[PDB]
Amino acid sequence: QAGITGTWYNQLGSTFIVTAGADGALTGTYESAVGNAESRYVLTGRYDSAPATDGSGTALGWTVAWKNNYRNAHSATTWSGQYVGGAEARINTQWLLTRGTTEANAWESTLVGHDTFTKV
Amino acid sequence: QAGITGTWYNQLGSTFIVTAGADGALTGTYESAVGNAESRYVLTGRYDSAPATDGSGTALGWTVAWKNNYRNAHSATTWSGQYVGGAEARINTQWLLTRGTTEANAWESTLVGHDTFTKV
Amino acid sequence: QAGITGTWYNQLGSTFIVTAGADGALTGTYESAVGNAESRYVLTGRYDSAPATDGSGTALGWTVAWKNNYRNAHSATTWSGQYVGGAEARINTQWLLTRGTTEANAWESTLVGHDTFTKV
Amino acid sequence: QAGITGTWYNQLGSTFIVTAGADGALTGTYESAVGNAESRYVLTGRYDSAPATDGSGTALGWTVAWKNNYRNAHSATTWSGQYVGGAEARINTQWLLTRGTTEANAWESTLVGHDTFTKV
Repeated sequence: QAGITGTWYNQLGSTFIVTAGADGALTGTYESAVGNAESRYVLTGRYDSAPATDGSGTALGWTVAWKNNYRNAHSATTWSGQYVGGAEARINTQWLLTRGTTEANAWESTLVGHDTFTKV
Repeated sequence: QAGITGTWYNQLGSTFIVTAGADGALTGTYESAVGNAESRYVLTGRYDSAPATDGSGTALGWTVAWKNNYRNAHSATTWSGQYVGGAEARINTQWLLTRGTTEANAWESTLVGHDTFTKV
Repeated sequence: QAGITGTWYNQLGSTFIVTAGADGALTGTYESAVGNAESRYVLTGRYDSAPATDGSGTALGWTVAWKNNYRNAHSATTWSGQYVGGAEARINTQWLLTRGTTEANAWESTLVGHDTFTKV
Repeated sequence: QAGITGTWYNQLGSTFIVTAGADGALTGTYESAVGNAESRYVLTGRYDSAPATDGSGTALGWTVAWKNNYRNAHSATTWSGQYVGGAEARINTQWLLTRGTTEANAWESTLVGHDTFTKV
């Protein structure tokens, strides 16, 4: 909970500001250093509030809808990954970015990638 | 908002109960008809509250952490897709399921699939 | 081998013409009914030539580089899925389409989707 | 073609031995440093033999069916990514691993990840 709460940065220089609730909630803001996006976007998600004690990571995910007071890309990213604690704590994610499309372009609606978040 | 709020079922017979907030919030419960899961799990997500008017779908996503009062799979799914309105309304998604793992099994942490939700 | 060899069509009306070799090879041509593509493109892949006998599908995959004598999209799709035999035989796939990009756009290089191939 | 042909290693210590044909063919062997696998497995794939000259990567992909003379995992991985030339040449991929399953487990058939291959 303390492990997760705070400010994370990924390999692109994006900024992930999250609070982890005792009830498994993730709340905060995301700022992308790339694409048609600016300023902060609301995020919400979930994480495993009672993780395995066997040295496994803590599963979590979250969503950003790329609508704020500045821009609307008509799109949503979800990140699915795990928090790894210790010396150099990481969130290792894979993400799906779905654009809103016509049924004609639905085949090309979704980008896939991977982001690694660190504290520094 | 009305379009999205309610009870959806996917091709597996899973049950997705969501409220769409005027502010872009998605809140509700998920019940999987498959895997090591039972009863309802909390979900949260986001959707584009001001979608394009050009016949495009409405981008959205959401997260479930597979922890409730019955089971803890130490895992999280995110669904990323779009709501398509009209006669037979659909949510078309792709999803990432991340297990918590040791760094040794991190390569095999994430399942990927696709779910289609309908109202019936 | 007989199961797989022949002409398949996906939900988009694309045409997948494949021969399965006794040695696990997949060879043929792909024709996309969508995107910046025309005519046939070479495909190669692999499949499990000795599948489980327990009613499981047969794992397989294949690649198309979107270069032929007509167009070069500077991109490659791989499909990963399984052949399901019987009355209505299917190839159920998920696919990754990677464009060639600058390191600046590498984050947006890859589309993800799902295709279902049938014989009809 | 020269750029691609040779021996690559990913972050797991797996060994990707490939020849790039003038006609866009990729042929070779894969050895996984992880999972239920041993020794070399046949791979085939495709790459863009006439890439953009604007500093973009070269799109490519390839398939391994996890059957050789030692083991049969009844599964196939496809890697989709791009070759980046220059000082520290890379193949940056995302991959889909499909197991053969019953229709009952088809939802959990596919793992997704990302591998980075370097020359050293």
